[PDB]
Parts: sequence; structure tokens; C-alpha cells
Amino acid sequence: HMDAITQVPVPANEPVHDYAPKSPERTRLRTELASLADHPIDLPHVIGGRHRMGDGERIDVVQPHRHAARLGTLTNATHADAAAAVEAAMSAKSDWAALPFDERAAVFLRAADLLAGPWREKIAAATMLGQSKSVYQAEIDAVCELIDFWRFNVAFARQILEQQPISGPGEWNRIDYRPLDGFVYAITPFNFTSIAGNLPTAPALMGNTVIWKPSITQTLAAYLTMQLLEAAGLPPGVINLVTGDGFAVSDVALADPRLAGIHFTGSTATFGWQWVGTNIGRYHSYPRLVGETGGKDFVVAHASARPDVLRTALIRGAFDYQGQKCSAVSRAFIAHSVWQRMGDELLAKAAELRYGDITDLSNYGGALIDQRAFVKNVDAIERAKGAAAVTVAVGGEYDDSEGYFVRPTVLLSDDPTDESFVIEYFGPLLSVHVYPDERYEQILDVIDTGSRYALTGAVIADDRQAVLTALDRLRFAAGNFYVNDKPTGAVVGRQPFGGARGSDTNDKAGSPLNLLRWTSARSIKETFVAATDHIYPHMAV
Amino acid sequence: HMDAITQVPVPANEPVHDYAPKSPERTRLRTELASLADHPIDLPHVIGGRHRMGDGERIDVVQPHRHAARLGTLTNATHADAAAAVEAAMSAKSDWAALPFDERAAVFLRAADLLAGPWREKIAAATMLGQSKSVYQAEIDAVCELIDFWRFNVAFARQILEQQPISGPGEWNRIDYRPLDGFVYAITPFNFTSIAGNLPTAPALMGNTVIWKPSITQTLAAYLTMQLLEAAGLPPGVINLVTGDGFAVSDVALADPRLAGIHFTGSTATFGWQWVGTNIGRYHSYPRLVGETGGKDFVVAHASARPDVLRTALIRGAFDYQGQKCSAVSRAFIAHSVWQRMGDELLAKAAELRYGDITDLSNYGGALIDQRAFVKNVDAIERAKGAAAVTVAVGGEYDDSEGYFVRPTVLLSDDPTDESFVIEYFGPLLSVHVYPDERYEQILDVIDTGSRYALTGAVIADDRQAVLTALDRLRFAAGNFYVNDKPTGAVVGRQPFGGARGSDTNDKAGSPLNLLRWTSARSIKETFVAATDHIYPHMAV
Repeated sequence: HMDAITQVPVPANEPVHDYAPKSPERTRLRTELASLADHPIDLPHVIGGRHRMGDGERIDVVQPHRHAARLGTLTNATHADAAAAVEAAMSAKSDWAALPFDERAAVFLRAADLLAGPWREKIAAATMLGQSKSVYQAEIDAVCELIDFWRFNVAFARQILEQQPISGPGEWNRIDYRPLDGFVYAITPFNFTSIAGNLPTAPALMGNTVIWKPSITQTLAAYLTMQLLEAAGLPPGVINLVTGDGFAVSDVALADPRLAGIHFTGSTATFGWQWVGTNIGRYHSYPRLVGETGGKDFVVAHASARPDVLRTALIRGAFDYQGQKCSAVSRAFIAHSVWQRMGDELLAKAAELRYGDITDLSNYGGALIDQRAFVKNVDAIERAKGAAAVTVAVGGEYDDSEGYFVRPTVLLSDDPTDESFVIEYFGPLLSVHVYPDERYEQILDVIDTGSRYALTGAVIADDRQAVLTALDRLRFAAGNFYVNDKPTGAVVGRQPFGGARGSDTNDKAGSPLNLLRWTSARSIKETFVAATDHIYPHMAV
Repeated sequence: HMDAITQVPVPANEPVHDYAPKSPERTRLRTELASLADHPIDLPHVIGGRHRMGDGERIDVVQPHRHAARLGTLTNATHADAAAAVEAAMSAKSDWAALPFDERAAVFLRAADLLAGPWREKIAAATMLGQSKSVYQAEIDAVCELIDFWRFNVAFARQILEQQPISGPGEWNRIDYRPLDGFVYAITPFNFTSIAGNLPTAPALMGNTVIWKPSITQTLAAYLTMQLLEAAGLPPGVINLVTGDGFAVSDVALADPRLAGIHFTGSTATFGWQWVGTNIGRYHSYPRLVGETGGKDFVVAHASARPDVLRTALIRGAFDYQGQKCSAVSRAFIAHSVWQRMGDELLAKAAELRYGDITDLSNYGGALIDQRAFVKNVDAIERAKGAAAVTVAVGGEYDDSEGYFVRPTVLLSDDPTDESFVIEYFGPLLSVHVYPDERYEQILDVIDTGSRYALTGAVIADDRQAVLTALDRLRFAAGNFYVNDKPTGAVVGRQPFGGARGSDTNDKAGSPLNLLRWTSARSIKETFVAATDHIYPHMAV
């Protein structure tokens, strides 16, 4: 055994490498890019530790920006694959939950260090290739954010474990953070390798076992993530990877009475789940549904905005990763006088911005993720051309012949930009409304009244009263709020929480609150000299 | 304004007074009991601060243990009453949320001190009278637990507010704990005046406004609680009391798109809500359903149990408040050799235990809460007589002619006691299975396999290995676990959490996690010198 009260290593955010010319990481990245691109692989299910192709339909995983180039091939999970994944998860449970916390933690700390060192460029390259990220977008996601999730989750879990009660005289009260009963189903989106590795591993840390269904277009990085976790010592069957479109997996998982929870991130059309509220009397436990939605963000620039700050925040905010982060800047509200100072430069920089094959590191970004996404963006661009209220100021061109390429596009809207248009796609489309300087407060009212799907908002202003007025008036109109920068993805530990207006997602990844969803806390009270007569003092004569 | 980082008063659990003969609190309590019993009152709705009887059916509130004696009369809320309560809550919202935390906190701290001092015996007496509690049961509930909820909730909320993120170089990150949008619907049970005052006031503390529908049989203490809160300075319309059976209130509340959450505690048949998953697209926010269930508890006595400890724990655990706490001991599993030492004394003490009018402080307890509860207990007692597997060892008598009185009853079961029988009622009925000493581990297996509705369990054993074996084997069979004492209601801050097997109720009253359900946290990031060029280092030639 062990007689100790141990402490975990203290986490700090992983440094972001630049991959500048002549840097050694750039050289290593080239090697991994060649190696994955030139040697495509089978992308098997991983069930009970066994890597195996199943009997379902073969589905190719390709490079979005060069969709003739295959990266691998997976098999669409069948009902039998899914049932096997569930059994394996249940069979691993007892040995996994019985491992002390510190041994469970070590797996994830070791994974973090493996990802920071020897697997770093490989996992980054895989994310570049399959999800069409530039090296910077890959690095902040697949490397830094996933490393951070693991190290910070370990520290968060350790902090949870030491939250203990008061013992009164004559007793000792303690709290045991039990894992859940039954397996956790994690369903992960294309957009982030970090979210994809975190959703299955966070519940696993707390002693649970898991079935993990990654998104098809992210499955190369997801398979490699599974390999990394195995190399870190994750025991067989603690997490079980099932590839494909997810339909047969949900049919099995949602019908199984042992379903203890769902950790999911993607649309709010898949947030609709209904299917669990139906079957409630079939489940041994009440399933825990722990989800994040996407959304579309706004920036408001007061007359005191710095123009080069605003311009850069718009370009990065809208066009980083081709507008495909969980949210992206879709609507800007810019004071007339500031638009005079930077409107031409915004349009010119957007016109010059290079999207292409992300193995050419000079490009700013890549292509859209797949054909469905390309079509939604074509449809939005064509709506904008046809719409009276909207002019295409720059961009708008698209060509799916080599990759799913859509050019950065800036729309000018004469009337405040209407949120419902902006939500039908994820893509590099920025809508700008120019408003008279003196109408700042009225525009804040319009944003507030007309924004239900903003995860984030920003105010660009040097004037402190303008800043505070935005923080006050838009307090409920977005979930995370930015001052003088692009509103974007959080860094772990730095910008937790948020969500769209009205959401209930304080328990999303990024704080201890997520890890508490994967535990069932119980109090233990021992009384040292309990009563030996039942009569109470008030009862006396 | 205010330039400060303030601290709240440090909470400690409120001392329990004994009301022993000749004590001054006993004298004060008699006066309040006479005063409430001898002067029944209208029990009006309290809407927007206006106390008014509505046009619904008149319903008397009586003393359960002397049901001819009226305490008051209320009116069953109509749809119009409920719609008015909602409007008032929404109208109070803006001024309430705009009050600094400290001013919101002061209301509840002041209420706590009012309840500890000048309102103490009044609120206790009201709870005795209407809910048929002995003075001790009233004191730990209506006084100490409610005081504790208020003082500890204030300290918990303050602790939440200072949970803040890391700021990296060049930035400042902060977290704002916003109240919810829309009103909170609190529905409270008969069993506890503390839970009844806490469910509406906890969300109110965090800046929300509320409609509160108390249980009919608890409405005298609930009305007086509302008066106390007004005397503490709760502003009009922050909490709106609507009396009655709740049906017209739920029709209005659940149809209103502004419903932000439900704080509820009672059966798990009312936990079934479905009605919110139906209407999901009608709501501005995703409603937050924050609930506790009841259940029935067990005690296992190993051969090393102290007999007088076991006996007392069984009597208090089963027969305190007539078995009507949120859970009560319904099943005991006692080693043969220990049953030889205390079985006769258990039966004799149970036969002598006095239930009667709780204005006679010599009585141990009172009557059951109402006629429906009386009938369920009659039905369970008659099932036990008819059942082959079960003998009535003592008690079993009942008489509803003056009050809803059921005698403490002990059933002997030859085969391990089957949980499904025990859950159909709340009442003073204890089922005992005597098992051979050497079968301890096998009985732990039976308890584990056959207990889905235990909130709490206890092991009575001086032998440390027996203790640890129960803590291990029954780890998932109950929610809170007790060693050498009765398993019972928590003291605030001392035995948080738990729930029945499979439940998802870590967010129930009693920790900071409950208060976080009534907030929507957002991150605010300010960047001091943001980028003025969008190009990334990797893009260079």
C-alpha cells in the first residue's frame, strides 16, 4: 500500500511553438506530414485494447484541402461493434476504478508529456492533414489545448478530492468521490483534436470507462490519440474507440440500461437528448448529459477603437481555421469614423489572405472540412448576393474541384446584421454593419435584442466608459466577453465557462465542475460515542 | 459606491436548544404554541409584497395530531394568482439583481439572526403544530437547519465569487457569476420547514426572483417564514408565495417561456420533469431542474455491534418524526447473537414509545401528516399481517379519530427484507431481518443487490475490518454512509451530498454546487496590447 497525502504536479499552460523558418520543430513537422500523407492506414475500432476493422461500410478519410489524397480508411461501426465496445468498457471498469487516483492520474500526466515531446509533431500533423488546419491552428489545439486539458484536469480532480467537510465534536465526516456506475458515451466533433481527446478522457480520469465515437473527418488524429494513450499505459477497454457516423453506436448505447452519461460537443440540433428522456425508466442511473453548443460571435467597435487592433481581430476572429472553430466572428458593428480609417485595409487584407494546402506553411489556412460544409457556405454566399439588405464587399468565390475551398468573404449590411442568416453555416464569412458613431448605445441594444446564439462577444474601445457600458449592456448577450481583442477559444484555466444565452453549460470542459459530473460524491460519518438511550431532554418531567 | 473586497461573516452551525423543563426557551415555546393554536389565521398568497386571499377553493390547515383544530385557511391558487406571481417575480428582477451581493447577502444573514433570536420559538411552534413535530424535531429543522442554510449559503456564495482564473502576460481574465434570466419555480415538501425556506431563498441569494409553492400542510410555517423574510428586508416580489395543491401554478409556470429553473424536493413520481422536455423550444433559457428524492434507509449490525447503540439508532432512525424525514430507517439486518442481546428491549421500548399531541412535550412524537399518509400506512400494515414472509412483532395499531396516529411498528422478516414493500409509505414501520453471524458478507451482498432506494445506510460494528468491509461492499448501495450511529438527515456543512443509487443530485442543497446552479458564469478577458498584424510567424519565407 501507501501511507501518504500526495500532491499532483502543478500545471502551467504549455508553450505554443511558432514553427518559424529554420526552427527545429518545423523540420520535425515536415517529416511527420510526409510520413502520414505518403502512408495512409486503416483506421480501426479499438475495443478492449484490440485494434480491428469491422464489417461495416468502408469510409475514406481524406485531406479536405486535397480531397483526392486519402489518409486512411475506417469502417462504419455496426450494432455488434458498438455492443462489443460497451461490454469491453463494462469489463474494464472494476480494475480501472480500483486503481488509486494517483495511478489513474499518471496515465494522463504521462500522455501529456508524450504529447509535449515525442508525439508532438505527429499529432499536430495529423490534425493539419485531416481537419485542414494550419500549423498554428493545429498547435494551439491538438498540442497545447489537449496537453493543458490533461494536466489541468489532473490538478482539478486533485483539488476536488480535498474538498472535505467539517467534523463536529464526537465524530469524523469525510466525502468519497465515487465514479459513476455504468459507462460514459463520448461523441466528439471535427473541429478540435483537444475536445476530441478530452471528452473521453475526463470521465476516465475519475474512474469511469468509456465508449468514444469521434467525428469521421477527425478520426486520423483520434486514432493516433488512442495510440498515444496506450503508449502512456491506458489499460485495455477503459476507452473504446468506435469509428463512423455514430448512428448504430447511439442505437446501442442509448438502449443500454448501463448508460451513465453522455459527454458531447457539436450542434444544438444533436443536443435535441429527447431519446434519453423517453427511456428514463430503462436506465439503472439517471444519465448525465454534459454538452457544449457552437454559436456565432460579434464584435462591436466604439469610435475610440484602435483601427489596426479591430482589423486584426476581425480577420483572425472570422478567418482563423476558415471560420470553423466552435464559434467564429460572423458579425461586426463598426463606428462610421473607424470604418473610414480601416475599412479599405480590412477588405484588401481579406482579398490577399491565402487559403490552400496547409503543407505549404505560407498559407494562412486551409479548406472547409467536407462537401456538406462547402455546400452550406455556397448556399449562404448565394443568399447574400440575392438579398437586398447585403452587398458582397470582397471574396465570395469558391471551388471544390481540388479541395473544399471558400475564400474569405466580407458582407456589408445596411441595417443591423440579422443573426439568423449568419448561423446556417460555419465558414469564412464576415458580415459588417457600419453604424453612426453617436448611435453606440442603440447598437448595443440591437446586439442585445438580436443575439441568442453568440458564445462570445468583443468590444473594441480605448475609452473606459465605452468599455464598461458594453460590459454592462451586453452582460447577458454573450457568454464570454472580450475587451480589445478577438473573441475566441479559451486557453484552459484562463477563460472557463460561458455558453450561449440561456444555456446551462457551466459544467463544460475547462473547470473542476466538468469533472464533478463524472463523480457521485457520498458523505461518510463515523460517530465515536453514539447515544445509548433514545429519550430526548425535552421529554423529561 | 464602495471600494473594498469584503468578507462575509464566518458561519458556524447554530446550537440546538434542549427545551428541558425549567428552561427559558420552553416557557417561550408554550406561549407561541398557545398563540398560534388559539388564533388561527388566513394564509394568503404573497405576490409583489401584497398579502391576499385569492378566489380559489378554501382549504383548511389543521393540526395532524388533532385534526379538528384549525390553524389557518388558505386559498388554492388559480391560474390568475400564478400569472400574477410570475409577473411580480419578473418585475422585481432588475432592482434585485442590481443590488450588490453584500446587500442581497445581508437580507439572509439578518433573517438568520431573526430566526435565531426573536422568531425562534414562533417558527418552531408553527412547525410543531402544522407538521406534527416534536419540539426537538422542530428545533433541528425549522430553526437550526434553516439558520444554517442561510449562513452557510452566504459563505458558499462568497467562496464562489472569489473563484477566478489565471491571467497570462498581457491580459486580465475575470469571471462574473451572473444570475439566471427568468424566474425560478420552487416547490417544497411538507417534511421540513428548512428545505421549504431554502429552496426559494438559495436562488434568490444569487440574484434571481422566485415563485414558491409550499406544501399545504406546511403552509403555516411557510407563511411565517415569508413574514420573517419581509421583516429582514426582502424586497417585494423577489419571492412570491402561492398556496395550494400546485396544479394551476405548474400549468402557468411550465408554459411561461421565462422559466429559468425549478428547485424541487418531494417524491420521484413528481421528478417525472417530462413536461419541460416537451416544451423545450418554448423556453428562452434551458430550464435547470434541481431536485432531491426521498428514499428508505437500512442499518446492518455486525456481531461486534454495541447493542444499546444499535437499539437507540433503530428507534431514533425509524421512529423520529414518525418515520417521515426525507428518508427513515425501514430495514435492519441484525446478527443473531446481537438480536439475542437487544431484540426484547427494542420491542419493549417501541411498545412504550409515546406518540400524541406534541403540545405535550413528554411525547416522543406526533401523528402522520394527513389522511392520505395514514391510509398508506394502514395499507402497509395490513399487507404485512397478510404476508407469509413477515410477522408483526410489536405495534401495528392505528386510529385516525382524533389525529392521524400510527403506532411504532416492528416487523420480523424471515428472509432478507425486500425493499419494494418498504417504499410504499412513510411511517413508523421498521422491518428487521435476523441473520446468522457468520453470514455478514452475504448479507452485505443481499443489501447491495436489493437496494436502489436507500439514501443512507449504516453499519453498527466496533470491529474495524467489519467497518471497512461495509464501507467497501456498500460503497454504491447508498448515498451517505454512517458508522456506529443512526443514518439520518445531514447537518449543513457536515454531511453534504449523497442521493439514492444512480441519482444525479451532487447539486442539491448543502454545498456551493447548489448555488452555482442559480448562476451563469462568464469569463471576461481584456488584452492590453493586442496584435496589429494578422500574419503568423509560421507564414514567413
